[PDB]
Amino acid sequence: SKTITIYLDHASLPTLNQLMHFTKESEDKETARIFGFSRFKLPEKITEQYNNIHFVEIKNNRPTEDIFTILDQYPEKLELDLHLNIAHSIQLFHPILQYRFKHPDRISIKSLNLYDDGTAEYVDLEKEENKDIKSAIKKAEKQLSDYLLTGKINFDNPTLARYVWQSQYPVKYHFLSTEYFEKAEFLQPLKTYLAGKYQKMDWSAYEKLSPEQQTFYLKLVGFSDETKQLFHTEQTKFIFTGTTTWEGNTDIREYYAKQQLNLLKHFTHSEGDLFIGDQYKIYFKGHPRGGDINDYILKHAKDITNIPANISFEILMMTGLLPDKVGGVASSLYFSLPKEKISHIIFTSNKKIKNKEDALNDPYVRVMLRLGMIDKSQIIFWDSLKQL
Repeated sequence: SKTITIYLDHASLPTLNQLMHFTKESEDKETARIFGFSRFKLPEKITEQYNNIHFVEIKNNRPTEDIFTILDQYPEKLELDLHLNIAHSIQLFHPILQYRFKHPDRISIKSLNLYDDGTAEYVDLEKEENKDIKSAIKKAEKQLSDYLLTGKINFDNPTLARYVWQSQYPVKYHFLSTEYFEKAEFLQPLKTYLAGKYQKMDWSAYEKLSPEQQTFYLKLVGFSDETKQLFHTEQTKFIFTGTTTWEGNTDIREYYAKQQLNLLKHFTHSEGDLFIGDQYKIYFKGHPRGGDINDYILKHAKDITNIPANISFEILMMTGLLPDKVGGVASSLYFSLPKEKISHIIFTSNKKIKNKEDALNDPYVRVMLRLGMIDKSQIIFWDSLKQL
């Protein structure tokens, strides 16, 4: 037997957890790894330490058949440790199933770790509130068993099908919101079914890591020392969440920049409606596609620390660098935040949201309200705020 650890994600959150797993297994330079990522590519100083390290292209929603060529290199009996994105598991998994069929005697799936894409999974669960969950589970267990025998992808409820891997394999689930599964009454049959097999995405894993392993982790994910230091201070920290443009009545990027400069001031200036107070050090986390908009805000905002595009909120979480407060333009990252860390979330107009009432109906917003991660006073439509 040779164990092969296989990491697959096209999004970014799973990738970041999967790399944390790799960091913990980091001493082991022997076991073969296949890295099937869309975003992250790994430093040569790290990869060249590992003598059985392979990389596979993720085209569409799945690994390419390059993965067949990679596994052809290992003619031993093989046991695969799969790590997968929860929402896209079936699609990510299928090429591995195909390959197993070609070598049915010689290759097996030792285990699965499954990780939340993001808010997608929850938005999706929310669409199933009216179903018979207890019966849907038994159905999927059966359909999954057919699927592994045949290769035929046929599930009556694809969404719930994501959570029934334990009928086939040793499995472990990593959730953004363990509270959702606990408080959603309709899901109690699923909660009960998954007991023992899930845990909350760990922001503390990083502090547990030995100094050596942490440095290992920051290298993997792109976190420079220079930018790591920006968070060294013991001063409490507020982060403004930037955006690009929205359905203002104009194409002029500099309009949207100025407006956000206004929104920022509502947080930072004592005259602001949303004044957070003088305790916080102010950071800017601009959209990666921000460009000249981000240039503009950094130019006109005083006393503000910029955070580079490469440093997502997800990385901050995974390194225990969540700040004491977050506020600004509405995005689904807020789903991931603890309730104590959310000042105000501001919705800009697009085609679904034209007003606060619409904002209150955005799928991820509604669940956050039910879980009480925010109150309606924290939802603000951008139009309602004056000019300073």
